Amino acid sequence: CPLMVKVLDAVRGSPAINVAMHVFRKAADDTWEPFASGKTSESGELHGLTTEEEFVEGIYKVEIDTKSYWKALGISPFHEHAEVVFTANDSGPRRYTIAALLSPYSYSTTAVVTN
Amino acid sequence: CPLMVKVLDAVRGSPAINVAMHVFRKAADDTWEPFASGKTSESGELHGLTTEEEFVEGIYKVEIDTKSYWKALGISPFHEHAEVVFTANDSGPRRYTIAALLSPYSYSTTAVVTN
Amino acid sequence: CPLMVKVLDAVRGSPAINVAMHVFRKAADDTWEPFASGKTSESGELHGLTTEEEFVEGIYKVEIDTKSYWKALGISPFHEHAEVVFTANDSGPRRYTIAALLSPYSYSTTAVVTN
Amino acid sequence: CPLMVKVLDAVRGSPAINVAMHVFRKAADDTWEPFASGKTSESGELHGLTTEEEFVEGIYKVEIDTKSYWKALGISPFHEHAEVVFTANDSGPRRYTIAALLSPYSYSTTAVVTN
Ligand SMILES: O=C(O)c1ccc2nc(-c3cc(Cl)cc(Cl)c3)oc2c1
Ligand SMILES: O=C(O)c1ccc2nc(-c3cc(Cl)cc(Cl)c3)oc2c1
Repeated sequence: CPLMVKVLDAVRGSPAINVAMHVFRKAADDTWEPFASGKTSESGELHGLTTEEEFVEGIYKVEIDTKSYWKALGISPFHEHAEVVFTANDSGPRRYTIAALLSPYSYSTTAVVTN
Repeated sequence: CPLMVKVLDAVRGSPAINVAMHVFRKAADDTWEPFASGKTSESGELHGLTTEEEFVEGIYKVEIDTKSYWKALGISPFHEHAEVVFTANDSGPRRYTIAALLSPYSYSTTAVVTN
Repeated sequence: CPLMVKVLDAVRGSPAINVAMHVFRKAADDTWEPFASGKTSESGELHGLTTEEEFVEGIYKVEIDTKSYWKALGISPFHEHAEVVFTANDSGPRRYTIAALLSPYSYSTTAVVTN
Repeated sequence: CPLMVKVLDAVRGSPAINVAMHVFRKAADDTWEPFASGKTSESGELHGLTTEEEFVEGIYKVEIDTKSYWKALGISPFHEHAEVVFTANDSGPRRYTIAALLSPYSYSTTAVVTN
């Protein structure tokens, strides 16, 4: 699993469950092409987005649908979504975890890149 | 001043100075139209992006060019930029402060919205 | 003003108003001695805690009473308080802004240190 | 495992390895009594701090030695340590994960409390 996403909720103190997300890869014409998508599990995780063969170097965007998550909880949010845009770089063996911590008017995101 | 941006550096413990950013507004055709741009001052603030008249209801995107900021400090960071996407002025005019706190592999953002 | 505190609320998207906090300074006997206290204003800021003369070198602790803040908003939060412990003025006088961003189960803090 | 700690590094984009931490429980005389301690693993985790029988309701403090972590990396940090102070409450079956994301001048912490 070269790419996985972990989403946490700072209001409930829990994983953020059933959060939809879309992953895009930047194409040659500078447009965002759909690459992978899914919904977070009961543990706030989304595994199986891609494979080592498919996940080549390039610029990727992970769009997390935070607005729909907060609306389903009956809480007024600020953001339309949270976006994480990064370049995947082959240095040596790398596994990427994108983590996000959500609040109605704020979000934080970090990357955990390991061998 | 209805839209202000404050950027802080979590490595140095300082305002993030000379950070470029571009603001876009979603048009009727679902494309991102350029709206305003500028760079942060010595206090890490960017003022005067727009006016109460021009800042109508809409979906806005603030793209903070964090990769250029870190590269100039000798750090190869994870993200291409930090993006803040939100609906503005849909319940009438509000004043928005978008704040961002930057690290090489992480960022946080929050909004302060006043009437 | 050599020591200022700014507190924001990530649920409401507003300054965190009327937040109490207590500042302590470590004494020679390794105990926390009371140093200053106050509460945040309508802008979420607390100014005038100390003076350049009184704010000598030392280890300081800023204890922000976040549990009382959330309880008054109808939220039973996770933390008792948010604590910020740091050495100040060990390379000469500096001006410190301690910022905190609050959610019911999370908090973030940063410092802006200027000469 | 009723209590575990996850520490991440926002400068390196990695787990924070070999971070020492101390857990204390508030005693009747309002003093902090040592309860458990250890150092984070290669995954930034610290497991086996306590057991379900020992981890009773009370006020706990997790002190993360961030200063020594940054000094070992040759980076000047702001904080002496990061403190997380909370009440453990029996509602139903609960497992607590305290997570922290570290930068030299900032830290963020959240709680993930699950069944
Ligand atoms: O000193 C001021 O005036 C000032 C203004 C805006 C501010 N936003 C923060 C802040 C933002 C994020 Cl996203 C996370 C954290 Cl920990 C802190 O600190 C501020 C300080
Ligand atoms: O319990 C786990 O396994 C687990 C994994 C990844 C995690 N990422 C965080 C985290 C992320 C941000 Cl952006 C801000 C903060 Cl305060 C915390 O906490 C985690 C916990």
